[PDB]
Amino acid sequence: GSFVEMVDNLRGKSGQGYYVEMTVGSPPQTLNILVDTGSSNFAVGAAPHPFLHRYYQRQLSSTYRDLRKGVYVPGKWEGELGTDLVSIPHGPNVTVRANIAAITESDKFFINGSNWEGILGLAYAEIARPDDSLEPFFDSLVKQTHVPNLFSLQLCGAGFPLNQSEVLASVGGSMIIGGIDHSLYTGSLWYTPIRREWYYEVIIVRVEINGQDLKMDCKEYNYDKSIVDSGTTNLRLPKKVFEAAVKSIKAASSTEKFPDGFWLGEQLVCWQAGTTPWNIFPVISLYLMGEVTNQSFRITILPQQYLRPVEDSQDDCYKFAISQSSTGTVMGAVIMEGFYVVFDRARKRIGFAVSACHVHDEFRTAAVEGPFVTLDMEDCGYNI
Ligand SMILES: COc1nc(N2C[C@H]3C(=O)N(C)C(=N)N[C@@]3(c3ccc(C#N)s3)C2)nc(C)c1F
Repeated sequence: GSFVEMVDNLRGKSGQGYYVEMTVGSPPQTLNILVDTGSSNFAVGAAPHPFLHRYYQRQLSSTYRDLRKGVYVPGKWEGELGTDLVSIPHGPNVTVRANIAAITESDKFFINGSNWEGILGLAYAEIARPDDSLEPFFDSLVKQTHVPNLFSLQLCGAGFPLNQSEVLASVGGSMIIGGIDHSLYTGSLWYTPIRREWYYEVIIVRVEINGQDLKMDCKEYNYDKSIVDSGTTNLRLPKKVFEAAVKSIKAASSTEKFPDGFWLGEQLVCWQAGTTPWNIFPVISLYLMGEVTNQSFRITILPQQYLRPVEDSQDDCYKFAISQSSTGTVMGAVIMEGFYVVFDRARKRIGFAVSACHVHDEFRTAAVEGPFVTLDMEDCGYNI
């Protein structure tokens, strides 16, 4: 329905991630926490670090409980396991006793200027560290309260660079805990099954670039998995898929030549203020397995999603936010910024709808459309 207390509770951007305010301990200690559907631990800075202006002080919490167990995660971090009372101020009006990994040592984990001091891993126990016995936050929340087993994310890319002050004052999106807010999307929600409960794994059955079929065996698109990950910036594709997609994107945009560094996601490209030639770049459609047998639907993104705005001048500059992976497809903030994404854990499915905050132009919009008749979709899934 309508969850006004949780609408607009995120801040951040695709490159540095999107975070929500949380409190830990008694009296409550406020921290900014990255929303991560790609991991399953709740881990917070718990010791001074040059890039942290605050951290969890266990000695100041009367409700802190020491689990007397370490956790080593190779970026990399090490911590100490414990439990405490946790709340989300712009969230459900509940307080949960949850596991917390108190980060004592780290390497390239905390980013200078991100404004977040910890991570909220929202995926399943299978990938929790040190093992699946460490109950993830969302599992605790559902078990201890009447909050429905579902959350939804609207990640909002600004479409232009935000400076330090603007990124702190800007609304970066919404995390709706326990429901679906109809103001965050347009049109219909289309659902794809969660293939397996570890990462939020899905199956891609067809890929198009400006309506042209990439025409690869669909198992290639999910080699070795395809996941939805708010913690990843880019749309990441398996090596062979990335090579075929970049060749097609280059061919579609061939009226302008870009250096190799641009296509590698390393180098920015700039245009005179307001002259970005969006129309030369193609739309990209990913077809996902539907809930009905032999049915699929598609999600279509624009270059306003896969060209990430970066500051250089008064030029409008971007980095190509599609990159290669050796660990399967990752539908990162590139994809998620185009859509309102419903993580329906209760019904083992992920919903997509056009986001009310996606960046577009007067000629094209992102889309979620269906149904399409698609055969042997189970063959698109990779095994071993
Ligand atoms: C919170 O505890 C854990 N965190 C992570 N990750 C892996 C990273 C990563 O490479 N990606 C892609 C991701 N989705 N999440 C991590 C991030 C680190 C900085 C981000 C930003 N910005 S996101 C955090 N993995 C495990 C196994 C954990 F136990």
